[PDB]
Amino acid sequence: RPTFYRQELNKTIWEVPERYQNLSPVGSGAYGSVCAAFDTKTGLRVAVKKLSRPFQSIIHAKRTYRELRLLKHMKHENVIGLLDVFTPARSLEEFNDVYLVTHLMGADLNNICQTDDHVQFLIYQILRGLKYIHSADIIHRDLKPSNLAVNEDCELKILDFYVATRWYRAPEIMLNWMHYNQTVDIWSVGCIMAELLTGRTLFPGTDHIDQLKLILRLVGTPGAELLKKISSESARNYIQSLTQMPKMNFANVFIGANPLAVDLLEKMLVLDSDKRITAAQALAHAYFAQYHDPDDEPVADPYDQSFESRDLLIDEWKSLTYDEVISFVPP
Ligand SMILES: Cc1cn(-c2cc(NC(=O)c3ccc(C)c(Nc4nccc(-c5cccnc5)n4)c3)cc(C(F)(F)F)c2)cn1
Repeated sequence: RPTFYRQELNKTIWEVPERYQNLSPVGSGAYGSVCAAFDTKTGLRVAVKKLSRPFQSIIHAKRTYRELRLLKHMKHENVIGLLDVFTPARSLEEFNDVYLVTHLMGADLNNICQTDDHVQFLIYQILRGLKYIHSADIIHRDLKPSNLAVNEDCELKILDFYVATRWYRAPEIMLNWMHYNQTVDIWSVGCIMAELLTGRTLFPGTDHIDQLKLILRLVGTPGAELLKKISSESARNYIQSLTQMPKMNFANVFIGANPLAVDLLEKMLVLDSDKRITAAQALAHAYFAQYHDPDDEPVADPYDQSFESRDLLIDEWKSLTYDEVISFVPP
C-alpha cells in the first residue's frame, strides 16, 4: 500500500501514489480529467484519469462501474489496456475517487509516424480492434482521430477520451435514431480512412445542420422508406424539405486512390445501417489482402453485461466498483 501525495491540477485535488511523477494536465470534461505522468516504478510514460464525481448519481456510478469493468476486460493489441487503477481511500466508507492508468502514446492519428500501404495498415488495425470491441457487445460511438493512439512503430490503439466528434458521427445518430447498431462505428472508420487518403476532413461540418448537408451531398438524399429506418420524425420532415441530391461516384471524390479502397469506402459510407459493412466483413475485404490473417483477428472472451439490467442504488454501484478496484491485478 503506497504513499500518496497531493497536487492541485485541473481545478481539482489529485491524490496519487508517489510512483507517478511529472503530472501534466492533458484535458478535462464532465466525465473526468487526464494527466500525463511518468511511472518511476516501470519507467513508462503513462496517462492518469481521475473520474469526476463518479458516484454523484446512479448513472454516474453505473458508468464508472461500466468503464472499469470494460477496461479490465480488454486484452487486445489494438485496444487501450489498463496498467493500474487506484483510490486514495482506505476503506469503502471514504471511497469517493477512482483513478485509471494507461500507457501514454507518442501520438494520435491527427499527428503523424509515416502511402496506400500506410493507410491500409492503420485502417486494418482500427478494424481489428473494432472487431474485438464489437464481439464484446460494445459500441464505441465516439471514434475520431484523437481517440486513436499510435506508437513509434505505427501500432494503433483504440481509446475513448479542435477535432469534433460530429465530423465522424454516423448519420442515424445525427438524425436522432435511438435504435442504431454497431456499424455506427464503421461510418466513423470510413470518415477516418477518407481523411487519411486525401489529407482533408471528409465532412467538416460547422454545425449539426451543416454536417447533415455535407453528408447528403456525398451519399445522396434518402427516400422516404430509407428515412424511416435512420431518422426520428422531426428530422425526417426536415430532410424531406431539401432539394434532391444524387449520390456521387466515390471514384471522382477520391481521385487516384486505390480502387479497392474506394470500393471499401462505398460499403462503409452508406446511410442504410442494415446495408453497411461490419468490422469482420471489412477485415476480409480485398483492400487488406496484404495484412488479412483470420487466425490473428480474435474475438473477445464473453463479457458479462448482466449488470446493465440491474436496478441498483448509488451505494450499491459504489460497492461493486470498490471491489473491482481492490481486485485489479496489473499486467
Ligand atoms: C462509460 C464508458 C467508457 N467506455 C470506454 C472507456 C474507455 N476508456 C479509455 O480509453 C481510457 C481510460 C483511462 C485512461 C487513463 C485512458 N488513457 C488516455 N485517456 C485520454 C488520453 C490519453 C492519451 C493522451 C495522449 C497520448 N496518449 C493517450 N490516454 C483511456 C475506452 C473505451 C473503448 F471502447 F475505447 F475501449 C470505452 C465505455 N463506456
